[PDB]
Amino acid sequence: SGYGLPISQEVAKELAENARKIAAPGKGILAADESTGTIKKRFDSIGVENTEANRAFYRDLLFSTKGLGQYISGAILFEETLYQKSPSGVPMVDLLKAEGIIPGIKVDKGLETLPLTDDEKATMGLDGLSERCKKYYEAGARFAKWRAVLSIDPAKGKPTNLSITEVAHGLARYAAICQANRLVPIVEPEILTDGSHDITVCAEVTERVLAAVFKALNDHHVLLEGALLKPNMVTHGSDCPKPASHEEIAFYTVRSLKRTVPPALPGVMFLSGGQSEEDASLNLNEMNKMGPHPFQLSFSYGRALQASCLKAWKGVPENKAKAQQVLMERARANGEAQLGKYGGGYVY
Amino acid sequence: SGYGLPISQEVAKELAENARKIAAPGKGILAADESTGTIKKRFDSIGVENTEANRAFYRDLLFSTKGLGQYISGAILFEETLYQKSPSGVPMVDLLKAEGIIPGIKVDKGLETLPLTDDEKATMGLDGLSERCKKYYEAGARFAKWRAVLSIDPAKGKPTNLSITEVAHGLARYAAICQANRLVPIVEPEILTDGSHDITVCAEVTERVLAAVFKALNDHHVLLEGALLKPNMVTHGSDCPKPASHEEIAFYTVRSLKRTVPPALPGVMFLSGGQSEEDASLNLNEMNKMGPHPFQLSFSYGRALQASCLKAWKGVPENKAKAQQVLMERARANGEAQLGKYGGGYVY
Amino acid sequence: SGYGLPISQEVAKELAENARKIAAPGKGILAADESTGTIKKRFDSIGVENTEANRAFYRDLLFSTKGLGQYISGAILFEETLYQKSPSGVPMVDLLKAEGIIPGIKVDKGLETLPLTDDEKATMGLDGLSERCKKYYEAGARFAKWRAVLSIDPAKGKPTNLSITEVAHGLARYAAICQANRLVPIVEPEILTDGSHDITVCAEVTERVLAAVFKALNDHHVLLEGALLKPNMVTHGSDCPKPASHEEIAFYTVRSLKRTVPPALPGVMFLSGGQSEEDASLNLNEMNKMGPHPFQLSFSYGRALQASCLKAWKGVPENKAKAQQVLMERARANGEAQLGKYGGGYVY
Amino acid sequence: SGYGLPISQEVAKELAENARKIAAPGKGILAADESTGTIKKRFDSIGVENTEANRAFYRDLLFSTKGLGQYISGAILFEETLYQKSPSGVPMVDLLKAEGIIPGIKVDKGLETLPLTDDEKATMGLDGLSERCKKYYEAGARFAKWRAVLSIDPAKGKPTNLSITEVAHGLARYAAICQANRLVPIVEPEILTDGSHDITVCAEVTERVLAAVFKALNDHHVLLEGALLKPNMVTHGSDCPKPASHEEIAFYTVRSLKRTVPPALPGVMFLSGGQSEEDASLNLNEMNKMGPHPFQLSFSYGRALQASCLKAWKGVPENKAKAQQVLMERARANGEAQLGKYGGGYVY
Repeated sequence: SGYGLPISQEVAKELAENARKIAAPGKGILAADESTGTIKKRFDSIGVENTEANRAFYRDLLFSTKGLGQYISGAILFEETLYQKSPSGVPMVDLLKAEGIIPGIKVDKGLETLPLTDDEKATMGLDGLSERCKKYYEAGARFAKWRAVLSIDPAKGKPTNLSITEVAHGLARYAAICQANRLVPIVEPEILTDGSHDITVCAEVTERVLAAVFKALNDHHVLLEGALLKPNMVTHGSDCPKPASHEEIAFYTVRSLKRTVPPALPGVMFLSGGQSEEDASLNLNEMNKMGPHPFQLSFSYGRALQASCLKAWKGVPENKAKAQQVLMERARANGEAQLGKYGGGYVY
Repeated sequence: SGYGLPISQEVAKELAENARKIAAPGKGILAADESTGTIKKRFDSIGVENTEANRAFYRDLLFSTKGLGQYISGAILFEETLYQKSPSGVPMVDLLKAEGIIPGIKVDKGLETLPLTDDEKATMGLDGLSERCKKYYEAGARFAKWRAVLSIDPAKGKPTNLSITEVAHGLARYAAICQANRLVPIVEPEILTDGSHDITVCAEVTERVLAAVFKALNDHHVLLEGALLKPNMVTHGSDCPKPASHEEIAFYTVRSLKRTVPPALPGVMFLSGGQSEEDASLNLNEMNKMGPHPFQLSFSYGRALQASCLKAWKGVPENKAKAQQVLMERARANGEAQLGKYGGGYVY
Repeated sequence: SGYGLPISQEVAKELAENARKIAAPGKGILAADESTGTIKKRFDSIGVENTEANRAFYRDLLFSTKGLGQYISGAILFEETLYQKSPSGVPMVDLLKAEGIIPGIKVDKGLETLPLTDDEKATMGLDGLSERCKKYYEAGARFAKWRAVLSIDPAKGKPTNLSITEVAHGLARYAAICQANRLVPIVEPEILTDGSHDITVCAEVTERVLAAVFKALNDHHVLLEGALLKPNMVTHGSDCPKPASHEEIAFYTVRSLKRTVPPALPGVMFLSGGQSEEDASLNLNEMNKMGPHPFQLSFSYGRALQASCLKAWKGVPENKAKAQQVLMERARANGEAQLGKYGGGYVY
Repeated sequence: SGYGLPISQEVAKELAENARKIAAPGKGILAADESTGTIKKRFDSIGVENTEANRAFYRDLLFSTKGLGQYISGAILFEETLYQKSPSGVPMVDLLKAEGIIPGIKVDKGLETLPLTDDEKATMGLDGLSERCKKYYEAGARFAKWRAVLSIDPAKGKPTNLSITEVAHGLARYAAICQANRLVPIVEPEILTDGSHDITVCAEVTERVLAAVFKALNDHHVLLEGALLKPNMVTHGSDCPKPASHEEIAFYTVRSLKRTVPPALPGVMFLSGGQSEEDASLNLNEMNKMGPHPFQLSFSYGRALQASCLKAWKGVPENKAKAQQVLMERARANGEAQLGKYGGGYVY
């Protein structure tokens, strides 16, 4: 009396099976769900005009990379791309299927300031979400992503209680709606690196946020077995002149997770934030030298997989082979890092 | 450090002044915000076809009633009506302004089941809400309404914790967004009368829900001075063969409010739910014989103001004068009831 | 199913009747519950040795003051005094009864630091409390007092979430246990004036704390009708060179209460903290010029009633008449202030 | 700003080292902390008079069992026993030390009904706890135990929100106080088997309770690395005519833990409740066939280790050797079960 109705065994099985496929050993996620605007920025850094045609060429360049599925279990898409065709006319989802890569879809509607906070953000998107999920499933998506953002600012008391409460509520609602529609939800509570705080401050805040997030997931009847977490690694703030060592980042990151995340969750797929391609790989590798772990520790990387690919492509289609080569180099690096085998390229 | 930024004094003053105008002595709200579909039902009960033209005729019939503003402080509109013209071509908002009635706008997007509950409902509508509020203010609205719904079912543990938490969260977010856009939010947590429960059960549940709602309003930095509450009266369930006496309903309703509602809130504008026109008036009157109170106890009635008006109109335009006469009779009854002067027509 | 069992009507009636007697117009509480140690301090300020005999002489001096019950509704006692005799051999409780003053009893066991906080305090005393309440009732007490303490320090994030949560939990448990044993609980969440913060900061913190306290009282099934609140007034911090004006203190204090305290509570009996005898009276008077209010605004004063009495007594028993004269002068001042009739001696 | 002060590294290290020693592979806890009264019952079942002398004989019989430390990592004592001598005059703690068994101490003060609940229980004992912990550490204890109790009753909505909130608060305060005094806290939220509910109902309730408990531990800055959990196994209610199979009990128990318990916790030491000696062993064994796990799954058994020992002793001192033999048989069975090697004697 008063508890959650039981989830459909058939639905739960599909979700858990797909979450484990996504969190497969030696593999991770390619985050290619840059919005129309976010991608304008990238394309600018190489002097390419943000036409549909160019976005389609580039997503094709990414997803038609031969052998990518050896290292990439899933790809997060923007809505445009989920329903797009490559220049050659092949649906993007069909390129993914041919490599055995699972399509995923970004489903949040972005950020809005919480009234009477100092620019702290709510994530919007619950309205119509259930119906969007149904359509996206029919289109071939099997997982979803919703990004929430928090800031650290000791002087301003950020993240405030209202920020944390809102982030947790939105994530939990989103996750339960996804699971009702047969999509594995990636739960992304990103604590931004902005500021001059120490790694120990990041650790404290991450622990408080994740404790709140997982309590809310429980309150909303979210099946952990069919969900994934996409958190920040625990690091110094980005205004620190010294970056924390890989050993330190690995230690505090793993500690923060083991202190808060129940082990029924199958996978933790880190965001890379502002990290270099090489740091993102080495930090993950260092965590998986500390293994074995109670959940898979892996990656969901955008820039950390794409930065060099883009710089090599330059908008020039004859640079397509070289660009896919460097994507593969980074996919391989991060797949090896998942296993603690990348060769380069206790505090309570 | 970590508290709500202070609200603009200029914005707060406008909100508080408008909330007090709405909760004016001897006056209340006419709820005329029936959706396209909800109004189909009413129109059916008198054999009228739900054309735009008929909706416009009827809303015109309501709002052009001469002298209505003696008893009606505000009118909640559906979006269609806010931007509609009367048959004669006069904007609906201009009919309201001529009587000195403040226009209000329904801003929720209706109900959706919470995953893995027994059909318990979340209220949707936060996405785009801030931008809608801006447009609605420019169109002449000065207050808003968002309806959440809860059910009593002892056998099923309803309302569940998740239901109450969701209702409170949605209301608090909605209220803070309204106030950021210069709209007075009406906070409507409606506990449905469905079921066979006693009035004392309704009292317990209402108290728990309102305690949760007002804690969440505080958490979200909602200005009580510039808000209104629209709760159910406390009554027996609708499957009870005996309705509670007016004295009983008045006693438990006032008790539930005084136990939970801080007195900085200017007004409590009751919904009538399924009550007869006469019960709705007599119940309010009985509460205001128990005065004076720490907040204004008044009405926000739809059917309880319109039922006879509609039955008298019948779709026939020559019945327009008679229909407006009975609307006035009910507006007067409820204005007098607000004052505890309607003449008919302690337990811990 | 799952709600609080109903309180005994007979018990509830007694509690509500006694709370209203305590919060009687033109009257307030004399706080004379200084512990053995706290009183050592006072006695030191006039060169008196803290013998039992002297404590008994002084409490006798206080409670045998002729006509004190005109202005004093109740007296909070320390346990020693509840079971003590005057030098002449008359039980202290019998001196109170002769003036029609209701005996009350301090029941907390003092403060202990919350582990891993910066010296933030839990209030101890729940163990054996129910049994102590029974004994104290048999001894003649009809109300109780439990003091919790919070600090403001923006730089340290005080009061922290853990501090507020603990204060609210302890107060709510204590209050429900009192009411189960026929004692009216005085709920005292004291926010200390320590620091250099502005009155607006005190207002914000007081509102957050009281919102949390009253939510917890509701959660624990506390009957507001049979309880009293003893909060700090809202003021500048004690390290401010300029004290806030009486008008300001009255405005923010009343505002903070109306924003958080449900009006079923019969009385708010302010603590005076470090205020002068005259400020404590003038601040209360100023609040009751702003009346009428939804609850009685009155006093529960220790030093603000006793400071001059003590200075006049000096330990010399021939100074007993003069000492009782000045106690009466202050009792009268504060009784008149309760009515907004003491003659001296909107921001959102 | 506003977070927990960091725990002493030296204190944390001791706690984590001792918790891991207690949760050692192939070992578990002997719960011998029966109060004066609880032990009267046991002694009655074999016609022994509850003298101090007999309690001392029996605790001596238990703790002087040769080779017990092969299977027993720790022993929970009642306060009497911690400061007691064996008949031969050897301190009980010295018998434990000789086998390398760590002494632990029960520190709660038992149960009291929460006002206006249907006999739902708060655990008392926080007052003086910090000072008791200091004394107990000096006496040789290195871990503590605090028992909270919850009931399942769907018809009554048990466990109610107030019950769960209280249990979590008391456990978290107790745990943080222990850790401040260098004692490893065993966190025991026992959900009683009373009633006719299914194992799936027990699973739901256990998950809700543990989610609340671990959120509160986080809120109170409890170091999971230096704590232990002592939960009920997940089973049918005791009024069920069919007991769940060992495979079922193992499945739902492990599931409930992996869904709620962060893996930084070193050990889960089950209580046996009303289970037979053999069921308690077989259920644990079945869980550790499902290994390896993210935390040690082991035992903290009273009756399940002592029932036969007592029946064999009978109060007769010549039966002492036989009694210790059967204690050893059960210690061995449960040590082997910890390893998934006892030989007898997915649903979402």
